Amino acid sequence: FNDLLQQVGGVGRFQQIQVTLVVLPLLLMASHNTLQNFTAAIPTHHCRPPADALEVWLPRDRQGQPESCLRFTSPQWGTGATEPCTDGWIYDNSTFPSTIVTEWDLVCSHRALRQLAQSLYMVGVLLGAMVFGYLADRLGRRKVLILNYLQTAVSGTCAAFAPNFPIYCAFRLLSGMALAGISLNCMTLNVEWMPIHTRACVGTLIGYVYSLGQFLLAGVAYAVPHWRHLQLLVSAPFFAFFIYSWFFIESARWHSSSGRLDLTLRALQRVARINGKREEGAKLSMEVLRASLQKELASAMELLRCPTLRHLFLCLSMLWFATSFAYYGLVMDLQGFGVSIYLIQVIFGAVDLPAKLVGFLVINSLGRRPAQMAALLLAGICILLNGVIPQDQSIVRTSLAVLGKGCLAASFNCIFLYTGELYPTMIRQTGMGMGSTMARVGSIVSPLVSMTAELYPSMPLFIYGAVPVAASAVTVLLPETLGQPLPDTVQDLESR
Ligand SMILES: Nc1ncnc2c1ncn2CCOCP(=O)(O)O
Repeated sequence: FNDLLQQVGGVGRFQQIQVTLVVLPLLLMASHNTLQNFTAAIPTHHCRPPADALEVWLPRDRQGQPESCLRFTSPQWGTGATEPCTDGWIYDNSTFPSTIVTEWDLVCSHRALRQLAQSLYMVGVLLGAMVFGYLADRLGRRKVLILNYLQTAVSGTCAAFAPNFPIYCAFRLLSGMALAGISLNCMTLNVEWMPIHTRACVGTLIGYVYSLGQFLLAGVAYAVPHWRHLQLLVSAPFFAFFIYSWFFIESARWHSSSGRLDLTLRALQRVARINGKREEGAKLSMEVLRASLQKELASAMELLRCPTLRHLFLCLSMLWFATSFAYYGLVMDLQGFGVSIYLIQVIFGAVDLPAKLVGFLVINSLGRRPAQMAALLLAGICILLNGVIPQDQSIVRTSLAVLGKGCLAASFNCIFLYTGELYPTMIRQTGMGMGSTMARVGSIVSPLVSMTAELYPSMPLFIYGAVPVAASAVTVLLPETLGQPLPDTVQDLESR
């Protein structure tokens, strides 16, 4: 197929149009994944005084600020009984006009609900990677993308107009399911329509576009602070994506695999018509297609079954869980640092750009494993130190969270490369999917861990730090891949 894709033009005039269009949605993946930092921000809440009759009606904490979850039973002038606040809460409207937290009183006893919603969105992301991955192999990378643009648009719009919390969570799970399928199918449709030598470039562009999405969330959230308006704005473009996605060309590779070379030929000729190498497309017929593509024409149980591939599976699963679990833990707590939540989102997104370069340098220059111990251990040390250092120190805490997020971004880049290199060709793609699945399990478990803040304010961070420190110790077991050719059989893994 690669000989044929190259026959039909060289990365020119279709691949440029379609890849631009298929990677444009990814800009708003960051906006959706981390949308709750802005759509669910917690304004300062203090209890509403009884209407019958704040200094007299609000108990004060050590800080001298009014206590969030309690109000005095009787008016205290100048040990007073404290009742939970039946009459609701008054929320500061200086920074956040409305958030899901203000709208549904997800405060005090129901504070965990704010994180349950993030976990549910991510349960949707895990489910969608699986459902839409199967559906794409059955119905096409394109048809599944068209339906996913419509689902994200409809679910996200309906979430913005959700009348109650259960409904917002349902439409956020479905938003995530669709978005998981968009992220997968954008990779498959672009990679399969692009030459093998350029495959790495496609993958990197997809990563950088997600990072630029972070700056998009910061700029958009500043402009549209209200949550219903911000959720609608971030889900509206997907309708426009759905409208132009009808003109995408289905992967000829998927057509060949299905058995329908008639559609492989039709796609290859259409692309020739676009790339401008028409003559060369006319030459392409079915006697030419059957020839050469002829040569082109294992189960996850294997990863567990073989002891050699089970060791590589377990170790890498710990590495993918840890990086995601910690990364989401840090990225989903922008308010505590003491700087604006918009500046911190911008800084975090601008740390990805030098992190990815430093990581590339260390990966190639030193090794692929030394980079993973360093990226994960340093992130763990930084997150644990962001737990120990007092809150008053905003600059020390911000700088250490920033460095830590950069290190976990490098770990994501290094684990994507290190994994492919570690697995044999037979179970390589299954292994990269299982690793990504464990990453999604990390993002489901992370908000649940954050709910332990009630037990101890620093327990969420101490766990967000200890898990990457343990994963760094696991990397020691994995085998170095720098300068070694990719394995083709289990025997090769074994020889290593
Ligand atoms: N579901 C996900 N699986 C793996 N990695 C993910 C997932 N969602 C977001 N990411 C991170 C994206 O790549 C790492 P980057 O933030 O440096 O681009």
